Amino acid sequence: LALSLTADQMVSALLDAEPPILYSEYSMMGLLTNLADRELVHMINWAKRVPGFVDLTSHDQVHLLECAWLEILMIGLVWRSMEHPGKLLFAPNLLLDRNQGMVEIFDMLLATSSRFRMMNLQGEEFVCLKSIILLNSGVYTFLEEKDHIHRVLDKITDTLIHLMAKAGLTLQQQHQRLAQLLLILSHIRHMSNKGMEHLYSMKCKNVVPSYDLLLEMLDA
Amino acid sequence: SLALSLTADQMVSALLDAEPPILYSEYDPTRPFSEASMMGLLTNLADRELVHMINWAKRVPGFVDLTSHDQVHLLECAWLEILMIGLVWRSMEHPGKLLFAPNLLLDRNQGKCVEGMVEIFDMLLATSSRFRMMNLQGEEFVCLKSIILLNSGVYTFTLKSLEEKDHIHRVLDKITDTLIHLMAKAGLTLQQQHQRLAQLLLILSHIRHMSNKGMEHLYSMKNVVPSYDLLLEMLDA
Ligand SMILES: O=S(=O)([C@H]1C[C@H]2O[C@@H]1C(c1ccc(O)cc1)=C2c1ccc(O)cc1)N1CCc2ccccc21
Ligand SMILES: O=S(=O)([C@H]1C[C@H]2O[C@@H]1C(c1ccc(O)cc1)=C2c1ccc(O)cc1)N1CCc2ccccc21
Repeated sequence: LALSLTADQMVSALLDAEPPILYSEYSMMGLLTNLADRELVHMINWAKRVPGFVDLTSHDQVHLLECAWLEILMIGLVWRSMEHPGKLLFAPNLLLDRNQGMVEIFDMLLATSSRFRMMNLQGEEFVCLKSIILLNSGVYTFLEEKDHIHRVLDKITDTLIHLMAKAGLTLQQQHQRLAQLLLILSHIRHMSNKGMEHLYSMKCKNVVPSYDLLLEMLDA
Repeated sequence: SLALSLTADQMVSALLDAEPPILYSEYDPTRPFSEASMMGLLTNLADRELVHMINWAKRVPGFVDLTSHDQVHLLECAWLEILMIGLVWRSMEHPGKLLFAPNLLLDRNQGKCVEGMVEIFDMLLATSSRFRMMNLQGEEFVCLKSIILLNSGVYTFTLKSLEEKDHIHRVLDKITDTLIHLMAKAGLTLQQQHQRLAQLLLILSHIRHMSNKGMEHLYSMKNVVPSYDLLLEMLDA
């Protein structure tokens, strides 16, 4: 079914699954932990709505989510901050600037947002990229399951190209922009690693959702 | 300043010509290895490979148009990724094993000598199996290795700085064009071309992950990771 979707249907589905922008409830790290915790609940419901994801075993769904959760949070943050040069819009009521920064990661996030601004990243491209993160980040650490995932990934590639072609990009511009978008994903992975190790360095091991947590949330 | 003037065929030929040598490990290490002695062998191999990687980097079209400082920053961010993709390429035809050198072919169970390493060995072996599944070609590999050099550090760099970064993104576009040209000449449909381009670039996120995990281990242990000063000196020599 996922493999029968057109580009317009794929975009429509991902746009409908988009979580809302949440507000901070009001310690910088208290606030961010509580925000992420609330974001995670919406992320599970979002992931179930990504075409092809629920065709996977529950075990494989958890492994993909376990590997991608912080990259997904970060790319959302970068998207929200895109119109606020030099600032990070964690929430509409939590909009931070460097001197409030951790500052090495804070600067990497700002560089990503500047890059999205520079490329005029569009909302329909953003949701395709967040779905690529979900399906790609853990596929190389798991046979028919991994084949299905690559076929779904191929569909999201097709969707990205169709979006660009209808926006009037030439064939050359289409492939160049596809590569530019996917190459930023390597920087998002790097930032998630940096974030993970800093969650560790802070005495915050415990805040990372476990395999069993994600499994139970998926079951719920 | 004519790197952006190369055709696709001239880009591939430059990259193939730039390829570094295959090096050997120690001829007769005591085996079985200990944790300390295996790490010693791997570090010694990586230290010798680094010199040849700087020579290769200097021949990647566009790399020397950058300031020395920006050259080193790219090498600092990419060196382990570059060694790793070379390892995975070497190992493609050896399922279940990692061909560190012609005289150092390690299966999986040997990565267990080192705490934390079998995990990364399993990721490396998965990448080699993915390259095999995709029938990765040598012309594609050298394009990918060059993308890693230019892309991994670009997002962490005045008007000069924006022009350096713009230059990188233009060279990266040229290598994209080259990858597509290779695929179209091979006879792939346009749809297949875009799908394969994506598939190759998505593996680069996995290589970044593996390098991140390995760098963490490196920083945790001597000062094994090459310093800025060392990279600069190798570039100036
Ligand atoms: O540790 S950071 O990397 C933090 C940023 C980011 O990764 C971390 C984190 C997080 C995840 C789960 C938690 O339970 C708590 C925090 C991310 C996030 C991204 C998007 C969101 O929508 C929510 C969260 N870092 C870098 C800059 C910075 C400034 C202040 C404090 C920490 C910090
Ligand atoms: O990433 S590792 O798995 C290991 C394997 C492989 O990457 C590392 C290593 C290496 C590189 C430089 C060194 O100075 C020393 C070792 C490799 C290599 C790859 C390609 C080459 O052409 C040459 C070498 N790693 C890092 C340290 C560590 C501690 C505990 C667990 C795992 C781990």
